[PDB]
This record gives sequence, structure tokens and C-alpha cells, in this order.
Amino acid sequence: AFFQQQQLPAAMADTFLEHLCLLDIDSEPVAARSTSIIATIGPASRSVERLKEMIKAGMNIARLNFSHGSHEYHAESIANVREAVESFYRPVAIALDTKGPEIRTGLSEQDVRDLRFGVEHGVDIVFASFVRKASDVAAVRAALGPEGHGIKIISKIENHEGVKRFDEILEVSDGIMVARGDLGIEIPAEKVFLAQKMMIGRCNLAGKPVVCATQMLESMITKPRPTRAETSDVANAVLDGADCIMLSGETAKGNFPVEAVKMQHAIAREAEAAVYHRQLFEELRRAAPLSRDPTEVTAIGAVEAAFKCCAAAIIVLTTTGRSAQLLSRYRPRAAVIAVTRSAQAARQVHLCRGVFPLLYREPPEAIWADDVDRRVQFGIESGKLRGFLRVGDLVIVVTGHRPGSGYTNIMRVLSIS
Amino acid sequence: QQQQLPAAMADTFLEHLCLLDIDSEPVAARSTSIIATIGPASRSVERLKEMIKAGMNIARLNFSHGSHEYHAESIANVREAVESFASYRPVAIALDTKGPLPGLSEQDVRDLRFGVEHGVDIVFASFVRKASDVAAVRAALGPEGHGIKIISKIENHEGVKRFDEILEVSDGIMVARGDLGIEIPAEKVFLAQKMMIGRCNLAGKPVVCATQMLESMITKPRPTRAETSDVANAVLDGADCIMLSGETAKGNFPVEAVKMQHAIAREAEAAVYHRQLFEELRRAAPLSRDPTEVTAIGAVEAAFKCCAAAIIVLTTTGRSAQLLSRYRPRAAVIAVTRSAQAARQVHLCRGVFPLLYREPPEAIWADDVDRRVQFGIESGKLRGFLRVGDLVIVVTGHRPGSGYTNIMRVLSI
Amino acid sequence: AFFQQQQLPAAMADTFLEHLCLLDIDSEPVAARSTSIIATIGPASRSVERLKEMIKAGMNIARLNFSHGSHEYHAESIANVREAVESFAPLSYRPVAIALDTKGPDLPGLSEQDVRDLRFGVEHGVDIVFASFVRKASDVAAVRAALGPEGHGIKIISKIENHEGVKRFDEILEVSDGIMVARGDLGIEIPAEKVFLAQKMMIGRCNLAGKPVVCATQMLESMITKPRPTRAETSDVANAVLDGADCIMLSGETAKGNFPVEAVKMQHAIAREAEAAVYHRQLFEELRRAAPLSRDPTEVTAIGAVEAAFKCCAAAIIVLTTTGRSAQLLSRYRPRAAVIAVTRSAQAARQVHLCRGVFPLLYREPPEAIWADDVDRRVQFGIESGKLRGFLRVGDLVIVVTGHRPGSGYTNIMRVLSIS
Amino acid sequence: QELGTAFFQQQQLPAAMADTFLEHLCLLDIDSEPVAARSTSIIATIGPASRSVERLKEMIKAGMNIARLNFSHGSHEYHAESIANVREAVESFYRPVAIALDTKGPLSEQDVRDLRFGVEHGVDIVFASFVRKASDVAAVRAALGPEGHGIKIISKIENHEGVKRFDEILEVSDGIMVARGDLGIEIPAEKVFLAQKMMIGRCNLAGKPVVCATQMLESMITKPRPTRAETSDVANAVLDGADCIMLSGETAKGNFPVEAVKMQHAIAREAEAAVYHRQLFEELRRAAPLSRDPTEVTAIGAVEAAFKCCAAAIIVLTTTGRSAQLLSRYRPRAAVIAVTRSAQAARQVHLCRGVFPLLYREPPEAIWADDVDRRVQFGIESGKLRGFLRVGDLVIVVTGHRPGSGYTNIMRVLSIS
Repeated sequence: AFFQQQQLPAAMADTFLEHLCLLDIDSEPVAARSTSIIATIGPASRSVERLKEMIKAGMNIARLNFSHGSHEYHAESIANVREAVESFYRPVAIALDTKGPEIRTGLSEQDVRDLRFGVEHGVDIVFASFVRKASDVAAVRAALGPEGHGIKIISKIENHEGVKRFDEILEVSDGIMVARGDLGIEIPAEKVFLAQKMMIGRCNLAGKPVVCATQMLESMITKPRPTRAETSDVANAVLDGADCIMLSGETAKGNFPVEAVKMQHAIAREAEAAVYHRQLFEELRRAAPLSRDPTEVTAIGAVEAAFKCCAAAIIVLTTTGRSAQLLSRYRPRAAVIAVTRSAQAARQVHLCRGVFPLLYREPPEAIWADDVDRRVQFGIESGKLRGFLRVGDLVIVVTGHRPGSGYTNIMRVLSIS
Repeated sequence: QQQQLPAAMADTFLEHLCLLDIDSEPVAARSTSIIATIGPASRSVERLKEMIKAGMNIARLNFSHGSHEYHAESIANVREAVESFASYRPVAIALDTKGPLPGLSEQDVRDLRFGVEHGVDIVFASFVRKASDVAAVRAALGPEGHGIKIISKIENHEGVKRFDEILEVSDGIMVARGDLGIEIPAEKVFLAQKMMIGRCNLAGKPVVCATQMLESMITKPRPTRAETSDVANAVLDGADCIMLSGETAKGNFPVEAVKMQHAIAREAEAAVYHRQLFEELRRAAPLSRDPTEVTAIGAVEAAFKCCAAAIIVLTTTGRSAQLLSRYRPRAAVIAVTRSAQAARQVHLCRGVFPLLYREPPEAIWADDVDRRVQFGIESGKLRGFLRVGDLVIVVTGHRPGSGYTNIMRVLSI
Repeated sequence: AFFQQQQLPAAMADTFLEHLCLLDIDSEPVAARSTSIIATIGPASRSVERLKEMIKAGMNIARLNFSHGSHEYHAESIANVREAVESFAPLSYRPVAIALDTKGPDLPGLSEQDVRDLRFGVEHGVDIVFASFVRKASDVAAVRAALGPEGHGIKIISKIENHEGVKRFDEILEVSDGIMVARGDLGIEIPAEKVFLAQKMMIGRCNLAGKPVVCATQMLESMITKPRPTRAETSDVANAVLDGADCIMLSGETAKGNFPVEAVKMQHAIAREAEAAVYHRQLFEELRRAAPLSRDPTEVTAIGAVEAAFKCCAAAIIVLTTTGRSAQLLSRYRPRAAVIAVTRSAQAARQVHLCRGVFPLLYREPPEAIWADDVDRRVQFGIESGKLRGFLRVGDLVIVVTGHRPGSGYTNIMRVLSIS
Repeated sequence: QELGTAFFQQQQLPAAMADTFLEHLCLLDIDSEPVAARSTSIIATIGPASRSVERLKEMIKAGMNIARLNFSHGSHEYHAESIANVREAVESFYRPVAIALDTKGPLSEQDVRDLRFGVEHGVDIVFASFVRKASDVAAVRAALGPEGHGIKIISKIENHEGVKRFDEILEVSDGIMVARGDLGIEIPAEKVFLAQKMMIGRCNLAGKPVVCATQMLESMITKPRPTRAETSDVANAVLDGADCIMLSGETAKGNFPVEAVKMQHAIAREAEAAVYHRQLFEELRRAAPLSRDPTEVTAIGAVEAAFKCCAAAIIVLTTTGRSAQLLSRYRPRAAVIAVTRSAQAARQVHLCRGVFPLLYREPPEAIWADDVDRRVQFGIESGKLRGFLRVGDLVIVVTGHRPGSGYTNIMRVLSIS
């Protein structure tokens, strides 16, 4: 009754091949869609109306493509996103995608002006083009300046050198974009999928976010329904491990931007359920390093705990997003509802599959234990309204023990009433 | 450090993925077969010769359009293109029926009888919903069509839900994602696909992935990034065949599309994680007291143990070659057969490389078996499958006529 | 360094076969011995002085064999055990449970004598009953009715001694608190060459089910007359621990033999080596995989806590428990980490000795007005006792498992913690 | 189906097909009668209690496969007489019985005279005492001389250095004895099981025979039934992987030598069925290196073959017993019936669990292929007569292709008619 749904029969299988044989097109997905959708802003997606429609449809991250358009053009894109968000809470992160050393018909002086404009306007993420080695990342971090230290740097792997030197690059980036457009020209088209699966693999091991990009629903630029290769490509990117999936032409210039967003939402939700966690969790667990970080250790005990009871959600209190990021690397079925006072952490955490941020805006309660419990209550009332939690559900609550500890090192099992 | 071998030897799937390597060149023969649909862009003998060089293994006749005369021309054109290389590549001919409620319409029967009279090897039966639909097709093919393989197209919800029953009476399956993506929500078709290929793999029966794989190459000379993903993943799901429709029937780049599926297939096949796959297919498989099965599995175990360049199998109907292929050996299955139709039809099985043997039987049967093996070894050396000092497994029968393939021997080159 | 010890090279092996091949006789076991030792009381072990040496050697449960000896004889045994235990009331206090092993016999499965013996055991406050010749779930129910209402906290461990009990095992286990593999009689009721199948089955299923299992009889038989056991006998003890047994037992070796203390010591030494050789990577995985989903917050906290302890090489899981249960649910995942169970119930501090790896600490301070002060205080008591006993070092990581609400019975909170 | 209905409840097959080890144990069934031929060999030490030719025939009947002569005691004339009574018992019944000489050790001047005596009287195996390094084994190989090139050297590991230098000793030995008696004095008694499971595991992976020895049924020296610890000890030695189990005082001086042999046979038969091949065979397989030995490649394919069809036997033609050894390391559930023209090979193969030798004495047919087939029919008639085989069984036949190749490199699947 509960168990027919969200591919639970396939999830119980004892081998991967039996998992595949048990996938069922009548097992409806239950869980909130968790792979986040990045939408490139362009003429088709600049109106505030259009941007609200694309938020109801699932966009979590707006991409600004600095290959086209002036600073004033993009400042207007930024303005319409922020006005769409605050004319409804679903935060939307803003991502600056550097022109990079691009020819059209190292770090340039233009990229550096663009990165400074980005800090000026408070962007949350930089998609850094043509990262070929760790010093390219530093060049970017420098450019951002001490004022842009909270901005995440997702490094775009677009050519052979970046693929070769990937471990070094991942070791200094917050995350990765598999930038398949340039990559499929710079290395042979038939080899991209190997590079994609590898980098998503290595990123899932590292606990850092990975983005699949470019041409996933290409044909919806002119048609209202995608091709079968495209829906496959979305589904497989999620099955591969990706934290984010992206739309470029489909939302920037095409005729069906909202439908494009909706379609990635639909494919993503089905594929999330078809994930074979039992094998996935076991492989992450075996390969990941023993840890003496109380937050890592609470994270994995909390995720384990969530699977044993089919927890509806893990509610985590986080300030920077790190605690939710460590839950998310284990790919819980349960929603990671991350309550934070940082509105920029709330936006950035959309880079991590499965994290649903709540922005909490009350002044601190005099007694810290009362504050913690007030934020947790926020978490639960929100999750009830938004359909995450039903009375009678179990939830795992992850929090800290004392204030300014830096550690979210307490886990509690709890029944929604 | 070629053939994705570091990643093949990972101790987990997660680590296999992390070790996939764009520099690790594939050197085995492409093993997943390429079905190309015939149409105005691919009909000419000159186009068909270009496709065969490119990798085409199975020519598809879409009877949703065109007269008996037009398909009879298509058939004669493929056969000429083939015989002009007698680099001999048998090419199967498959009749993809029109269909639509009757498992077969008035017209379908006429088409089926046309296809029997013109010697077609395969039928793709549209809108198969249940076992009785398969049986209708097989009655329509009547007595002279008993050797024709029936690959049921699953195109809607009933057919997915009644899948196991269709599979058990079909020779194989096509995941017909075009109609299926309309008959059920499009976001679900990867689930139906992954299921059916898994089940077909486990039952050892050939499965075809079809439709819109490289759709944009109909007008463009390079595919999208989704399309290369789709083909690579279909091979990773387990498909025996991948198909091309508009891309070769009407598009401006039929040859290039065949090429591109050739290139992707090869890379995906190297990325296969046999270690998990072989073990899972041997675990899930069932006990068998058929000597041909038993020999097949023992032979695939042996080939992995010694990184054999190939398994050479003497087969008359292709069965022993299919039973080898159901275990996805890394080693090429070189199938030596006197039956022209079996050399064509084994292209439904991943990794089977048919060699047609035309010599008059030797008086001494043990001499006839050995001459056919040497023919396999030489043709294998000639084509690049086998180097001196490779190891091959050989799979044959014990006695003339038994109808069984119960002997295997290990051999150097 | 640290990773040469407690067969950690062998524990990190990626296969069982590789684990076996990396077992190292030089790799010293440094954890606390965790399989509990049942000693049968008899003329060789009855004296207070003899019992003190046995407690010191490792005895955790004293077994009263009511197949012989009068009520008065056993009342002396009990008083003697309790005196010896009281003699050590910190570093050396060791709760010791008292278990009553019934005399037993189509037959009724509770002789008229057994009822008198069980009423004796309740009157005298025994913690455990080992119930002979359990054939079916109604036999267990008979025993629970015989113990009457004062006896509701006594644990019932059903002895499986013949073919029928083996065959109705699941029915028995479901209503018992645990099991004893009673190999003596069982080796007569079924061909002796089959007993290891029964033993290995029953331990497996009790591990699965989270319930205690005792391997019993002739484990070190020759030490009755010899000061050293045979090579088969040390193997039997090691393998029973590797099979998954929570307790290992001594009968003639302690009741009538000439080397009762040495037999306890020897079961202590083997058990310690064997525990270190357990292949937890496979065993933890198979246990959670086969354990069903659960909506019991204490269950869920428990498995989350063992996962966490494994990930960080936790020196201990400290669990406040009133009844032993939250301790028992940590134990059923076989944590390499010691389970230190702080409790106010003297009876539960004794009874958790049925559970591998649980070290009870009896807490006697009066409640604190502030209930969260009382929790912190009991947790500290565990940390110090652990440091005073070698369980715990500065800088070790521990998992603390507690309740949130002074009144429910749930240990639904886990915290990760440094010793300082 | 074609096989009986009883089939799948016998031989612990329900446990054998379980998906995990834990579930395998949980499905062991004391009513699953073992049907297969007991395959672990029984070594029985000859002494006053076991020197009668009567006694020895009963012991062979009970299951003894190897007679151990303990040169720590008794004169050469004493052992000559023992050797003589063993051989008369055999040839007053065909059951080969190997004869093994166990050196006094602490290489002495006395051991040298003993090994030369041993060559003179044609012994099949030497249990060499206190092997501490590979050189020790060479001294034994030397003492045997050129006239003893065929004798197997099974190296007794009796102290710490032997344990720690184990890999180099196993590298030059045909096999290993875990000599628990001295080992339990030289290292702490409570560590021997660690040495035993280690050494059996390394011998299982290395394809070489390993013997578990000493005090296995000790109390049967004076009692007609053994203790519960002793039965458990035999069972677990077989479950550990041992090829042979040994009896010392139980047969050499005790009052129940025939009962001791019988009880080891009974316990060994049960424990062989209770083996979890599914995991064992896969571990041996992904641990074992790749190979270019055709015989070895054929062995694993023939064993895999026999498991797929529940083959009743693997009939193998062998001249030295190597092809039978190589099948034996994969621990087939099917009996390995080894047909050989070498009487010394037939005796020595009792070192390998699961190998059942048949001595073939006919002269070679002029057409090898007829000789081969005739030998295979000898295996099949022999197998039938003793209850290995029945009409309707499948067997896997393993032979050579051309005579004198030195490789057994063909398998055939074959119905028994």
C-alpha cells in the first residue's frame, strides 16, 4: 500500500540486475524531487512573470551566461530573479558563468571585471569556464576577493587537460560542472559519457556537488515534448549521481521554458526513486574514510537511522549548509530539510541533491535550547504545509549540543504529531 | 591499460565508474549490433555499401509505408550490397510490421506472407500486448516461416504489464520507445526500458533499444550530447541491438549516424562492468540440465579466467552462440555456421561474430569439425580478433548429429 | 601503530577469505572481553573464597543446576555468590547474575518439582531461568505461569535439547527471552554429528532476532582433571564466539573439577581472541540488511549509533537504560565498541550479562531535581568508570545514547563526544 | 524435477542457495541428510591399537584414507611391520591407502636414516616436523634423494617462526600440517585457532592440501563417544577449509580406533554439505590470479559447469593427480573421480579433499581416443558400483586432447546411461 510506491520493491532487491528487473512504471514516486534544476536566463526567461512560472515549475538556480550580454543586461536578469522570488518561501540561487577564454564570431581581464560585478551584486555561485588545473581555480578565488569569500566556485571541466587533472581540480573546488558542450568538441563526442560518469563518481565520493549540463532537452527549444534520448539523458544523469541538472538554450532562447523546467522535474522525480540505495549506500560507506568529525559521524548514523524507519525527513539546523551537505552525500531517500538563518547558505545549498532549505528569520530566543527547538518546530510546520511531513511520520532531527560548537553532533528520532 | 581494464577490475561499481578513462582506447570488436532503417536516404546499393562498411548489421523494412514492390526493391538492394563484398558481412533483413483489437490486421498478414516469400530473417511485431498476439504472428508466417525470429515490440502499458508472458513466447523484444513514450508518460520510459532489458538479459533473449537515439542527425552531421548519452547508456543497460530510424531512412547523414552508433557502442562496451554483471547473471540464472547451457557457462567462466581473445563456437541454428552471449563474455563469440540464415540472425545477439562456412562436409566428422575451427582461427587472425599466443575457448559437439554442443577445449593460437 | 592490534588488518579485508588469511597471532586483543562466561556452581565452586577468585577471573553468570541438591543447598550457593559479589563494593565491583537451571523431565514439560524449584527461585530473587526440554511455545508459557506475578522480571532462556525443540525453534524463540543450545542432551537426542548444525542455526537466528543465545556443555571438558584444555576444546570456545554466541558456559569444569578458576580464565582468554577475529564488516552489513524496517525510536537510534561508532573507531557506546533493553539493541549489531550501560536497576545490571558486549555500571546516587542534570551526571559516571577501567582514553570518541523526555522509555537521542 | 523431489531438501541445498552467510547459517537443517560422498580425507596414526590387519581392514571400511607412521616412537623394524600390515589390509579386499612418515624432528642425523628408510619402503608422503623456513624443506627434499622425487612433503608448522615464515614455507611445500599439539605449547593455547584458520585459508587460496591435526577426538581414546567440543572441532576444521583431518592417540593407542574413524567420517560428511560454496567459490575466484594453464582454465570451467547442472561427478583422467588437485581447490560439491595409471598418484591424491582415486591397470589401446574413452567408462562403472553415480545423472568429463600433451584441456557434459 505504502510499499508498492517509490520503487520500494526494486529497492529491496539483492542484486543490481534484480533491481533493474523490478523497476515498475506504476510505482508512483512519493518523495519530493531532490535533484536541483539550473535554468539559464535569456530572452525567453527574463520576464518576472515567466520567472515565477519557472519557480513554480522547479527552478532552483538561475544561470547568468556572461558569454552574451553586458553587465547592465545581467544586472537586470539578477533583478528580475530577485523580484520574482520576493513576489510570492522558495529561495533561488544565482550563478555567474564566466565567459572564459571563448572564441566567437588564462583568466582574462574581462572575466575579472565580470567576477567583480558578480561580487558587487551578491551572486551565490561561480561556474568557472575552462578550468584546467588547480591554479586556475585560485585565479578565480583571488579575483572574487576577500569580499567574495563566501561564493562557491564550481569548476567547469571542458577539455582534455581538465579531465586529466581532475583530481587536483576537485581538491580545490567546491564542486564541478560536466560542461558537455565544449567537452564533446574538445574530446570525441563518443567519449563524453565516460568522463561524465567518472567525474560524477569521484564527486559523489568526495561529497562535493556535481552538475550535468548542456543539451539535455535540446529539442524543446522548438518543440513542446522532448525526444526519447533526451528524457533518457536526464534520467541517466540523475542515476549517475548528479546533484544538479541544467537547461541552457531550452530556457534562455527557446519557446517552451516552463515546460522544459517541468519536464526535468518529472524525469528527475522518477529517477530519484529508481536509485538503488542499498548498493549505493554500501559502496559510499565502504570507500569513504573513517572520520573523527562529530558532524560526519552524526550524518551517517542519521542517514542509516532514516533508512531503518523510512523517515520522511532529516531536519538539520545548519548555518553554512555543511551539515546538510554531509547528510546529502549519502543520498538519503528522506528529504533533508535544512533550517538556517543564512539566506546565502539557503540558496547555495540547492547545489546539494536532496536539501530543501528553510530561511528562519526570528531573533534568537534567550535560552538556546528553546531556540533550537523553535527552529525545529519551524522545520516541522514548514514540512507539514509543503507536504513533506504527515502526522505520524518519523523524522530524524540533527542539531548541535551547545552554541557556537561548530559541530552538529546530536541526532534525535521523533514522531510528528 | 586499454579496454577500460583498470575499471573492469574495480572491487565496486562506484570505483569502476571513478576509474573510467577517456584515454583507455577500446580494442575489442564492437559487439552491439546496429539496426538501420531503410528509406529514400539508404535505399541505393551505393548507400547500402557505405553503411555496411560503417557497421550496419540488420536492415529494417518499415511496412508502415511503402508497397510490396518498394520493399522488394529494398530487399534486392541490401542483398546486392552484401554480395558485392563476397570483408563479407552477413546482414539480417527484418520486417517491422504496421499493426494497428487484432494482434494482426488483414494487411499485416499479407506483409508477413510477403516477408516469408522474400526470405526475411526477423520480424518486429508491432503492438504486442499478450502471448496470443505473438502466436497469431507465428501462425501467419505459417510452415515455411518457422525459422524466422519474432521480436515483439512493446509499445504501450498492457505490454509492459504483461511483459513476462510476451518474453516467454517471443524470440526477443524491442523497447519501442516512440509509441511507448506516448502511451505512458514520457518521464517513465527509461523505467520500462531498464526493466525490459534487464529481464531480457536474465532470460538470455535479445533485446533491441529503438527510436530517436540520434534523432538530430536527421538534419545535423553531429549528434547532441543527450543522444550520445542515450546510446552509450542503452549499451550499459544491456541492449543487444540499437536502432536507427529517420536517421538512416530519410535523413541527410545515414552513413554518419551508423558510424556514430558504432563509435559509441565500442566505448560503452568497454565500460561494461562484467565482474558484477557476470556474477549477477550466473547467480540469478537457474540450474540447467541442458548440456548446451552447461557447456556455455563453463566456457564463459574459462574465457574470463584466461582473458581469452574469443570463444569459437560451431553452431547450426545459432543457439549455442546465443547461450554464450547471454553471459556477456568480454571475449568475442566467433560463430562458425553453414546456415546462411543463422549467420544473419545471430546479429540479434550481442558479441556474436558470424563466419559462414561453405566447404563440402569432410568424410571424417572429426576432420570436418577441425577444419571449421581452423577456419575460425584464421578468419579471426585475419580480421584482428586473434593474435598468435592468444587463448581461445572452442565449443563443439561430441558426435555428428547429436544436436548438442557439449565439448569445450582451451587452446593457444 | 594502533592498526596492528585487535585484528584490524583482518577486519579491513575485502573478503571473508582474505580476512581469514590476515588473522595474526601477534595482533594482540586490546578491547575488553565481551562474551559473558556462565559458571556452574558446585562443590568445587561453592565457597565464598572460590567464588571471589572466579569473579576475578571473569565469571559473569552463576548457574544453579537444580538437577541435584536441595533447596537449602542452592540457597547457600546463592548467599555465597551474593557475599562474594558484595565483597568488591569502582575498579572491581562486578554484578553477577544468578541463573536457575531447571531439572526438567508427550511429557508435561514442567514437573511438579520444577514448579517448586521455580517458586524457590522467585522467592530468592534469581535473575534468569534456563528451562529444560522446551519443545514448544506452551512449555515456555508454563514456565512464565509458574514464576507467577512476582517473577515477571525474570528472563526465560529456553533450553533446546531434542529434535522437536530444534524443529519448533522459531515458535519457541518468539516467546522466549533467549536460547541455550543444550548440546549435552541434544547430542543424545540427535546424532552427535549433527549438533553443530543445530548450534550454528540457532545462534544465527538469535543474532538475527536480537535475543541472547548460550552455547553450553563440555566446552573445556578435560579441565575437570587437567590444568590445560585440549586443542579441540579451545577451538570449540573460539568457534562458538565466531558463530555468534552471547554466552559461553562451564558445567563440570567449575562445579566439580579440580581447576574451576583456570577454566574461567581460559574461557576468558579464548573469548577475547575470538571476538577480535570477528569479521564485523560482513556481519554488521548482513544484520542490518536482514533486520526488517522498524518504527521503534530506540531500535532506530540503536542502529544509527552502531553505524556511527564504526565510522569513528568509537571506544564505547554509553547508554543509560533502566531495563537493559536499549543496551540489548546496541548489542544485537555486534559493535566493536564497548556498550557501557549505566542503570539504577541492580537486576538489569545483572541481566544484561546475557548480552554480548554490555558492561553494566550500577548508579546509586539520588535523582537530581533537574532531570537533564541527572542525565549528564549518569553519563559522566560512565565516562570515568570507563577511564578507570581502561575502556576509555582521553581523546577517544564515544557515542552516548539517551532519552529526551524524563518519562517515556525511549533512548531516542545519540550524541558524539570526545573524552577530555 | 528430473532429479528427485528430495533433492533440494537434502545436502543443505536450501542453506546453499541462501543469499547471505547469515541466512545460510539460519537455514542449516539437521534433517537435510547428506547424500554426497564424504570428501575430507582421514589420516589415522598407526599404533598398538591399529596394527592388526583385521583392525586395519575395519578402519579402511570406516573411512581411513592415509596411515600415519609416527617416527617419534618405535624402531625401523616396528614401522616396517606397520607399513606391511597396512599394505596387506588393502590387498586383502579397490581402496588405495596412502602411507605417510612423520619425522621425529628435534634435520637430525636420525631423521635422515628415517627418510632413507622411508624411500626404501616406498612411502607416499612425509609430514616434516618443525619446518621453520624454506631451507628446512630443502633438507628434507635432499635427504629423500633422487629415488624419492615423487614423495610429497607436507610441512608441519609447530612454532612461532613457522607461523610467521609461513608464506615462504608454503611456497616450497606440497602441503601443510597445522600441528596443533606443539603449536599449543609454543604459542599460547588460545591463539592456535587463529593460526589454524589463517593457514587453511592460505592453503585454500594456494590450491595446496592442508591437514588439521591433534586432539580432535581425544576423549575417544578411552570413551566410545566423543565430547561436544570434539565433534564441533572436526566440523569446524572442515568448515575452515581443511583437506585432511587427523587421528593420533585415538587410533594408535586408544580403545575405540574404528569408532574414532567412523565418527570423523560422519562429522566430515555433514560439514561438507554445510559449506557455503556460493561465497567460497566467488572469493577463491576474484582472489585467484588469472591463468594461462589450460588444465587450470578447464578446471574452473568444469567446476562451474558441474554446479550449474548439479553434476553428480567430475570424471578426470590424470597421470600425476594435478588435474584432480586443480578441480579440488574450487571445492566442487560433485565428487572428483580421478582415473590414473599411477598407483602412487592414486594414493597421494587423498591429500586433496574431494578426490576419489581409481587405479586403472589395463594396457593402452592402440587408438588413444579409445583408451581415453575406455578409461572414462572405467570411471563411470566404478562410480555407479559405489553409489557415486546413477542412470540419468550428469557428469563432467575432463581429459586431454592429444596424448602426451601434459594438459587436461577438454570438458564434456555427459548423461549417465
